[PDB]
Amino acid sequence: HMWPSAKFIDGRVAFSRMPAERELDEVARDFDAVVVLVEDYELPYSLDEWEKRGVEVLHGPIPDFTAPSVEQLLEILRWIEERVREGKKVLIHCMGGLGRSGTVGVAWLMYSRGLSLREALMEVRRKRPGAVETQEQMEVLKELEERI
Ligand code: VN3
Repeated sequence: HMWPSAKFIDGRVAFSRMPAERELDEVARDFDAVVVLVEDYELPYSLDEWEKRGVEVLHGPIPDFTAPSVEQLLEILRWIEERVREGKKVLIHCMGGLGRSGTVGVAWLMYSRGLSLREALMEVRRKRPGAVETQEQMEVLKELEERI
């Protein structure tokens, strides 16, 4: 049994909506690290709630319905990879589990598997229909595709 809102895009990495504080114990049973993409005002609890449960945080705030830069994306991907190499499972989350986190998940499959944007987008949207919500989110993935 695993937290049922985790949408796995490979064996070790998943994306999701925001976990409530009362869900963190269950999340922490399977995930060692979390990439938090919401801005501080969106958090209903301190990010220390993750750390105290043994879940290492990368806070990479992106305003809702906007896109990270390609440079930010590459930083997040290396951080995920570092933890996957240690045998850890990693969760990526935003608020809805669709746009910000879907964008990072697409980027992750491109980076980790060499998938085309099309292939990676199809797989992420099979896990969460509607993932990658805005034009600018699509554009930064095209920009990333050119560079990896
Ligand atoms: O809070 V999300 O960009 O689905």
